Amino acid sequence: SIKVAINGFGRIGRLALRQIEKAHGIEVAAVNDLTPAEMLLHLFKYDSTQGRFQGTAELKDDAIVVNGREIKVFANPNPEELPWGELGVDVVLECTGFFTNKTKAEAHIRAGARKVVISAPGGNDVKTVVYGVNQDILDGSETVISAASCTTNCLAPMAAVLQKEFGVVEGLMTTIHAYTGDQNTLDAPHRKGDLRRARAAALNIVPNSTGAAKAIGLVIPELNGKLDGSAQRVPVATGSLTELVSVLERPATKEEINAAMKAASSESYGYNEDQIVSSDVVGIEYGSLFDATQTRVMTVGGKQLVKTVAWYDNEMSYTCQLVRTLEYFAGK
Amino acid sequence: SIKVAINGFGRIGRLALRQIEKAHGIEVAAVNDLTPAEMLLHLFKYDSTQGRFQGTAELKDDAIVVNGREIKVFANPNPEELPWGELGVDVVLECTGFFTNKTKAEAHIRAGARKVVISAPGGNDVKTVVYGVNQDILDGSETVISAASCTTNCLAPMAAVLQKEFGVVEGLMTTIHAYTGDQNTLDAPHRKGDLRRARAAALNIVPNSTGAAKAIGLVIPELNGKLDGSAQRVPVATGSLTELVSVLERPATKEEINAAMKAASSESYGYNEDQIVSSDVVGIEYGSLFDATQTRVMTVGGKQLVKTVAWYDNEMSYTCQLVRTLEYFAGK
Amino acid sequence: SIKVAINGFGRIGRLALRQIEKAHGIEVAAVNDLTPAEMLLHLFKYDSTQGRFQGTAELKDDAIVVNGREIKVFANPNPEELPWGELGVDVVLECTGFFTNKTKAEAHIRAGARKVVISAPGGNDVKTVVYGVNQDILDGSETVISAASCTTNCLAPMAAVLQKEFGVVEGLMTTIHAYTGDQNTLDAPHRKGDLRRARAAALNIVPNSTGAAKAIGLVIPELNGKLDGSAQRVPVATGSLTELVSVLERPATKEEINAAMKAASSESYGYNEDQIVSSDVVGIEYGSLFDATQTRVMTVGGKQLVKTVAWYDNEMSYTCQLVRTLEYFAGKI
Amino acid sequence: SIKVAINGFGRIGRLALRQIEKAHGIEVAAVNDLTPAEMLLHLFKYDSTQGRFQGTAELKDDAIVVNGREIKVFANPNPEELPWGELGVDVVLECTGFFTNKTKAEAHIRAGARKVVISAPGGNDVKTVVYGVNQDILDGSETVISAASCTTNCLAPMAAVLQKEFGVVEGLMTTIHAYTGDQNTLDAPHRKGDLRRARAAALNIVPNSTGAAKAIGLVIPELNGKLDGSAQRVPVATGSLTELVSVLERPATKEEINAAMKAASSESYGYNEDQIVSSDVVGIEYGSLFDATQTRVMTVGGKQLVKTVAWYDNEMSYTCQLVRTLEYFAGKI
Ligand SMILES: NC(=O)c1ccc[n+]([C@@H]2O[C@H](COP(=O)([O-])OP(=O)(O)OC[C@H]3O[C@@H](n4cnc5c(N)ncnc54)[C@H](O)[C@@H]3O)[C@@H](O)[C@H]2O)c1
Ligand SMILES: NC(=O)c1ccc[n+]([C@@H]2O[C@H](COP(=O)([O-])OP(=O)(O)OC[C@H]3O[C@@H](n4cnc5c(N)ncnc54)[C@H](O)[C@@H]3O)[C@@H](O)[C@H]2O)c1
Ligand SMILES: NC(=O)c1ccc[n+]([C@@H]2O[C@H](COP(=O)([O-])OP(=O)(O)OC[C@H]3O[C@@H](n4cnc5c(N)ncnc54)[C@H](O)[C@@H]3O)[C@@H](O)[C@H]2O)c1
Ligand SMILES: NC(=O)c1ccc[n+]([C@@H]2O[C@H](COP(=O)([O-])OP(=O)(O)OC[C@H]3O[C@@H](n4cnc5c(N)ncnc54)[C@H](O)[C@@H]3O)[C@@H](O)[C@H]2O)c1
Repeated sequence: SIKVAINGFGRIGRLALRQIEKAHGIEVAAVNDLTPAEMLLHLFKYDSTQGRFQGTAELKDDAIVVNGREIKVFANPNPEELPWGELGVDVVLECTGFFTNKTKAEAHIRAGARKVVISAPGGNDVKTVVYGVNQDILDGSETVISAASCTTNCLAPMAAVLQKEFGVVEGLMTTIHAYTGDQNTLDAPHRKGDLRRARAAALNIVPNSTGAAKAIGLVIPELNGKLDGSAQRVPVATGSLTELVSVLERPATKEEINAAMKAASSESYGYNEDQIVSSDVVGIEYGSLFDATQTRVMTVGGKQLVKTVAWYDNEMSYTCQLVRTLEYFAGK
Repeated sequence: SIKVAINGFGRIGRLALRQIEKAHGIEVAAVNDLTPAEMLLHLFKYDSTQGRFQGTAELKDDAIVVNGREIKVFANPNPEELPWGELGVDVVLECTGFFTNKTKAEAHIRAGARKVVISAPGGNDVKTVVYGVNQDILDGSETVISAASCTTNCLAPMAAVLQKEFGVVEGLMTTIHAYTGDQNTLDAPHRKGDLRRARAAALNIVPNSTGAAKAIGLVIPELNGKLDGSAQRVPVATGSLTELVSVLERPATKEEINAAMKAASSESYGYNEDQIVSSDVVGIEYGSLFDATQTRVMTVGGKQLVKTVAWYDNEMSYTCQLVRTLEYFAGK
Repeated sequence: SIKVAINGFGRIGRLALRQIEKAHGIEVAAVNDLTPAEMLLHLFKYDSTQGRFQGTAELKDDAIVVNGREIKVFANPNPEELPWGELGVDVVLECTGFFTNKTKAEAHIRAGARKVVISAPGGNDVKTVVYGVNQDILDGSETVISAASCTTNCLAPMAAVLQKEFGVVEGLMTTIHAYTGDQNTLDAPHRKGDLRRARAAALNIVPNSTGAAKAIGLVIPELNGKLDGSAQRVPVATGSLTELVSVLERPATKEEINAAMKAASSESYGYNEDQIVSSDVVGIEYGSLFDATQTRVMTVGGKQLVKTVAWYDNEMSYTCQLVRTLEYFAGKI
Repeated sequence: SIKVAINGFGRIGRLALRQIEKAHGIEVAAVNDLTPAEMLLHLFKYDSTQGRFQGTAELKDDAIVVNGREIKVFANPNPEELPWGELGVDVVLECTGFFTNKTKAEAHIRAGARKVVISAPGGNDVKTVVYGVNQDILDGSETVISAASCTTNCLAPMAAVLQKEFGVVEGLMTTIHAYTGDQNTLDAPHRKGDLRRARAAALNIVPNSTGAAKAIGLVIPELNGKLDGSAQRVPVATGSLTELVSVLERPATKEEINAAMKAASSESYGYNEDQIVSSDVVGIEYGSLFDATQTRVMTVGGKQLVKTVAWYDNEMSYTCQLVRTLEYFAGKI
């Protein structure tokens, strides 16, 4: 089995272990964070939005035993000092949020791993993959890659269909996004100087910037420079949606758009016709779930403006995309 | 001394009484609801989002005493039976949500009131007023008028400035809206058959339809048929924003758009440049609060798509617009 | 199979259908509510706190198809007129909240059903059962019984162990309880005149009365008149805990109380030693989950005051208790 | 002209400045935190639970101007490098949460400040004052004192009335408490190793320990060893209540208790008879607000168990008590 280490046992890291535990041929040999093993085990077993872990998890000296198999636990904030070489670690899932570019992420390779997947945008100099859209750009010679953002994994399959079947002149994106741990619990100073993320997460609609639309060219080259957008964090603990308002190169109807999305559906890109809300998306394994009920095509004097909306669980949808990308990568 | 009756002592009705108490030339002679006076007084004094009433409020038999002055209390679900003639009520604020067209609202005229203002869209059979945009369409001979919806009062001043300064080809609106009482507390059947308002209000992003953009022609005739949009209810108990993505007739910059909004700012239309969030808008008295920090102009190959955003407290912003429209109307 | 009808396809009614679907020998033949079948199907499939239904659910004409089996759907607010006799309904789960005494619940018997279980306190004149505590009082000749409240199913197994092993002089209960559908979404008039349930559910700590402790005598007769208590509704959509502060008849230690609770553990009464919070209880199938980490026995000059705490998902814990009582009841007749 | 410096411009620090701006004879000369002045001004002006600041607030060169008066701003995480001596700081309000004992708080003294008031429990070797209960223990010669915790300021006036009017044998406290910043936004590792504060603050009922009842002896010596309790954090951003279940030394009625609380009510200890909920308490200036509607006296064979409940805005109630203690203390230095 390919051996994986998870650096950062947070929301994405812990769910990544859940998904990898359900996979065969790949196993997690070690996890690293800033806390003792008892804290990590408790958070792995009990989850406020994703439910209890469906499996066995017990504590040992400096390890957790998951489904009968031992996983080493480390608490070292500097990746260069981790024993990845000693443990034969092939791929590191970098999920701390503090090593989100190539030079920082390479500390893992100096620690003895062969490859690193960043669970976030990683810059314009590393390949960036949304599984189901462009995973084929990988050939295994890359040392550091990126699985993009949760929002990019939601937007990209929707935008890819619009570009291929109708063509895109331009588009503005709005993601209505669950609050995350980078927002404060209550009004307090923020480490990055962000005056809006400084505010109480569960009390506010919080405008915030996102690069998912601007950087879309890394996933869909033909859309480079055609999209921008922003985000609104709102008080749901997980579950999000992405709206895209676009000008297309050809006329379209709501029925034509919806039919194209369904034709492109896959394990990564679901198609929905029910009148769902965000909680219905919690825990889904699609990276993106197009919502045909929200498609709108407005025609005013022959000029068309199109709205398309797709849901995503920013935690579990992205985690499943990250693990799919990891598995595809690990075979090269 | 124009005498007012409030039919429906809910969120809008109770806040309207707060505002009318601070107003000159208008006084509330009576309120009506489905509940005893003790319940109405308690809800007037204590408010979970708008704070405690800053004034005196005591109970008398079949009456409440507000700031030393008597207001009669009735509990009659049949408006046709209310004693508006014997009390001499000049204007009724119809705020129950159950009498939102001319034929139903005229029950107050048969009951002896002289005028009715509906605190919601009232159908195309009724003049619809956003104060600060089109109040001049009132000549005073109208019997029943409408103050539009909260979203309309937010959108109209923003769209009016864009139309005046640049011209609008078309636009799609997305309002990220506080949950309201027409949503269920927990998943349960919904009276109107709405599968999304059936869901727990405080747990979900809930897509829902709205006519604010569709009906904008009633307030700004030159924009008739050029705007559409929809809503997303999110878990804040009050406070909302409206995004408009539009194609304009002339080139624009972020600085030009913001300067025009600031020049037009007023008591009905505020202008903001701080990094605010939704809780900062709770209790504001603007009908709409333009947010210059969210203005975006995207240009791709000479083609432009424009994003503008305005905040509004769907409760208090609309209530102040309703009272402004009431005062203007009563002067004719 | 025993054929069951659910009157009131609400939180308890819909989750009861999920649990009965997993049970053998008992089947839900019909559900009734105030709404069209498409609305009921959608709410059965999608649930904001309990997750998507793990099964198949499709629509037919005045029926829903669940796991390949048809369930007729009705929309009649008056239970007298439901076709329970025509459908051979043995037991009706009365979950509307509007027929919570014996004479009202008997509308289902006049409609052709043989038996009724009320999913709430049903008054002092009907047998009231917490499964795992007093289900043995059912001999099958009863027509209308009650499965008590969610809080009673949480309190009763905990209080029973205290009574048997230490004896209870008196106790005051405080249940910290998730908000429910009887609270308004925002500040608004309340149908029952309750000034505190009138307030926005997800914004407030809301004091409210509860009869679970006062009525405990119906489940544990030896505790009749020895308990009272109250509730605090808080902004979690489901998941609750019950604290009991009691004076015992004999000295106790934290370890002795915890050992007694674990010894009494079962499928209805779980035992927990982890540092859990309310979200960890969402969806559990225990009727009550004792939390050994919160036990406190205080001694001041030989005088002892004891705190014991149990968790419960007021929706799913109670629903499973309701179905367990339904299954035991249907076995007797 | 008492000059105050606020170390830690958090929830308590920012509200403390709001209240001191309304106080005569005392003024804030400087504030210190870990962040640039622009962030601090923004958080002072805009507040998600306490509303916008009712006053003027603008930015200047490494300072904020509040109501026309400039307040220097510092960003030094080491307290004993601060220029308190150069600025003439008389009293430092220590509100960081990182210097909550005499040894750490004395960094402000070595930095040239005369006095320090810790906005939290400060250890058994620092005088602890709940204003309105025991401020008379201060004689002005102390260098480091404590204003206790928010829960202590809520419990103490209530327990003092019960002790004076009836006498207390023992009592167990349960505080239903707003979530605070020491809880994580979402499930994540927690710096102090607390498995329950590690969990999502706004999604959970979270059991947690508190020392308010055990340490009550520092404020009311006659109750030393007589009280204990714990806390339950719930998803309200501010606003809390404290329940006390106590055994009293003489018989009592709810009417007697409520009358005694009402007679003792003051600016520090309010009395309420309306059916309020937690949002009604946000921003109040009482340190504790007794709720007579929740008083319960249970009698079982002559044995009595008493429940009394008091509200408090854990932020603003405590801040007002802190400023009251500061004014009394400063009048003696
Ligand atoms: N949460 C989402 O919806 C989401 C979606 C897609 C991507 N991401 C990305 O995943 C990453 C993690 O986000 P998250 O939401 O899981 O955040 P989180 O804070 O829940 O997880 C971060 C974890 O890393 C640990 N950590 C921090 N510094 C460390 C260090 N030097 N060494 C070891 N461990 C360290 C922390 O203790 C924490 O457990 C970020 O890059 C984020 O942008 C998050
Ligand atoms: N809340 C908002 O954000 C908002 C904004 C703009 C407009 N509105 C509109 O204002 C109206 C009221 O909405 P709300 O949010 O105040 O709703 P609400 O439910 O808070 O208030 C409605 C009130 O009317 C009473 N009522 C119902 N039927 C009645 C009858 N037959 N006779 C007398 N009283 C009766 C109810 O008891 C309740 O107090 C609706 O038309 C709504 O669309 C609401
Ligand atoms: N939810 C809990 O935590 C909980 C726990 C234990 C017991 N209960 C009890 O269960 C019962 C239902 O509570 P719930 O939480 O499911 O409430 P709910 O409002 O979710 O469900 C009630 C359902 O009954 C329907 N209904 C109402 N009147 C009707 C009528 N005349 N005919 C047919 N259908 C009708 C409603 O449409 C609704 O779907 C109540 O007695 C409640 O006290 C609830
Ligand atoms: N919030 C309440 O309900 C409450 C009530 C009573 C007492 N308290 C106590 O008050 C204190 C502050 O709590 P809070 O709720 O305001 O927390 P907070 O985190 O909101 O405030 C702490 C502030 O101190 C700053 N800070 C941290 N370390 C610092 C350092 N070394 N130097 C300078 N500034 C530093 C932080 O940036 C932050 O602005 C704690 O001791 C807490 O227990 C809180």
